[PDB]
Amino acid sequence: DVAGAVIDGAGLGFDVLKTVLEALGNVKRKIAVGIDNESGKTWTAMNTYFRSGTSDIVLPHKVAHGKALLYNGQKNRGPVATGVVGVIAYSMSDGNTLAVLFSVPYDYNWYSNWWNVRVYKGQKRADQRMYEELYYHRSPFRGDNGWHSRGLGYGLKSRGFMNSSGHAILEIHVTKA
Ligand SMILES: [Cl-]
Ligand SMILES: [N+]
Repeated sequence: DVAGAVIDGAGLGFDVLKTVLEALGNVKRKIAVGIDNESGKTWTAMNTYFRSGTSDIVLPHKVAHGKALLYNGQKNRGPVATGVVGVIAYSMSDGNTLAVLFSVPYDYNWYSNWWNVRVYKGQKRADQRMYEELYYHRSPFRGDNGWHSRGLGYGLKSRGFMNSSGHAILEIHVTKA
């Protein structure tokens, strides 16, 4: 139940994600991400792109059907008024790419949490262009303490939940449509 590990998919829940948050300690902005793979395919880590912030965790390399990966991120350490924003990319054994955006801002006077999930045709690494697509162009979900569902095409669908504060949990389930 640590970031960088995989757990049985059925075990994923907000308690495990709070555990992940608690392990990062006293930092101002941080995120715990759990993504439950119920897609019928194996996922292999590609990379994480950070627009800002960092993780000390390696993406779980192999995520079999029926497993959830756990991951985390935090703001850059130090007197920088910035949050943690980035895109995770996994390659799926059908030849496509699962991409996940998470965005936790510094200033909640003016900005809000967001996330997004998309499947890309072919093998595509996470990068600043992918961030811009996920954030500006592909209808991200607000981290509004609510669940959101969307078909992903490719026979899959996504259902996820993110809270609205600067200690963020993001729980996503990828299932057969
Ligand atoms: Cl915003
Ligand atoms: N601080």
